[PDB]
Amino acid sequence: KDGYKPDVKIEYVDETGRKLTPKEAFRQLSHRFHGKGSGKMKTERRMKKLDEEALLKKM
RNA sequence: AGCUUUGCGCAGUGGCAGUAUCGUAGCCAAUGAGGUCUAUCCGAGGCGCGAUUUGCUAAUUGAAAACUUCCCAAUA
Repeated sequence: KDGYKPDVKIEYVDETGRKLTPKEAFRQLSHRFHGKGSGKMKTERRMKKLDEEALLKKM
């Protein structure tokens, strides 16, 4: 061994940069495994939730 | 001529909602169902059935919780 301490800290942060929740991370992993994404209503709900969260974070 | 009584039906408001609201279809019942007051007084409900139906929205779980295609790659 060369001799050092591992500087490893891995995570699952979405491509948008937001750190996916463990439930959200499991949902993303299951979507990737099943090869199927969110539906139209799911997309609308996600967009509304993201917009509300962004507006709350604004002020 | 203006108002108004039983008020009715429409629309708005307030409140109530398991004891209640109603059908009650089973039964008695304006040809009296019921009693400590009132008994030579009072006079229309009670026993049993079943629910409180119409829609919208958020969320919640799930891999997907639904409304007409889809994951992909250098560009335009």
